[PDB]
Amino acid sequence: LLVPKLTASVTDGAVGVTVDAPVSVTAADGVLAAVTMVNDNGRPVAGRLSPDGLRWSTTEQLGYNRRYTLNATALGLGGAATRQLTFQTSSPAHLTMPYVMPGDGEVVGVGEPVAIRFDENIADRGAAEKAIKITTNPPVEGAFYWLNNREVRWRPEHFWKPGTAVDVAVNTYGVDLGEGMFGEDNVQTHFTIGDEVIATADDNTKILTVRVNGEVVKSMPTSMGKDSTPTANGIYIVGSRYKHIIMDSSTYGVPVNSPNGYRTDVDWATQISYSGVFVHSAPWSVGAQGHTNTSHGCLNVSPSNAQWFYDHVKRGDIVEVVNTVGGTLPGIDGLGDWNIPWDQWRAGNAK
Ligand SMILES: *C(=O)[C@@H](C1=N[C@H](C(=O)O)[C@H](SCC(=O)OCCC)[C@@H]1C)[C@@H](C)O
Repeated sequence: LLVPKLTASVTDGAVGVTVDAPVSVTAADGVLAAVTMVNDNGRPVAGRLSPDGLRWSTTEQLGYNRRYTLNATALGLGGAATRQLTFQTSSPAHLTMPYVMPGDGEVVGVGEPVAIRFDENIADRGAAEKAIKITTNPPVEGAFYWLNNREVRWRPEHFWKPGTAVDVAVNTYGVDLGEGMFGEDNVQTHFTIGDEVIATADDNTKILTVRVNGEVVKSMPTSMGKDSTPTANGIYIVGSRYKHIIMDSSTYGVPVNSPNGYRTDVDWATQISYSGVFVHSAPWSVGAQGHTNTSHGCLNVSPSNAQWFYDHVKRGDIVEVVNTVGGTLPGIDGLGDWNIPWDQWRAGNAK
């Protein structure tokens, strides 16, 4: 008769054991009679033994910088076997917490990229991407692209199809993100794509036309950026919306007391770039709207049209500006992702 065999997922004396996966023990030619795992302090980890008694596994999160001791005994018809193993888990120099947008259970527009922002610079971008699992339904090709050292975005080639489920599991706990930086925790979010809403601002007509699934539902006279501070052409993703907000030029780099500086309270503001472009209420320019550009770059519209926009446009909806004397909105603006050519985005920039 054969003596029971014990196999563990870790080796006695191991160091740098990653904590992204459970620790397990398996018996062969017998079953597991006793398994305990204990940290340096003496506290048990505990986990669960399978019903057939063949596999034990931890069931809670294992900690960084721990010395664990595993003790296991297997019993079989042919006798007994016991083993003791001590190992040390990863010791991070730093932890980083990821933050994901959009919010869990949200419904968003067809332009919304998956956004994962880390609170620390990521030295190994590849390791981060590999730890992020995106499920789409219906399935669609997409890719990762970094806007800066901390935030990565994922999107398809073209605007999402309405009705698409998107699931984002950021599995960075126990993952080495480079230079001793490990993930502080896992995060998980899920969202759904809603109606196709695209609003086009044509500088030739100075009308902002809102299309819902192809049909015009609103036509808003607008005043865009005056020639000296023009509105950039391109595709903008709708971000946050505000019943009212103080626009502070210093937020976007420009001292208030300077020529292009400003600090003004405005109503019904919908953000469409990080660089500070908003659709908002502009009572002072209702006579210019539909005729001449007078703003610092914002899409000035009437109070009721700004409120309409606030009520009817959602995060991830699309604003496209065309035929202005500006250039093109930067691809790495923060809400300019769609202006990056697919061949470039798809190639990514992890290295
Ligand atoms: C957008 O253009 C910016 C924001 N909107 C405006 C604007 O009218 O362009 C303000 S300036 C308002 C001002 O100087 O006096 C208040 C009424 C005339 C501000 C510049 C920013 C967020 O891009």
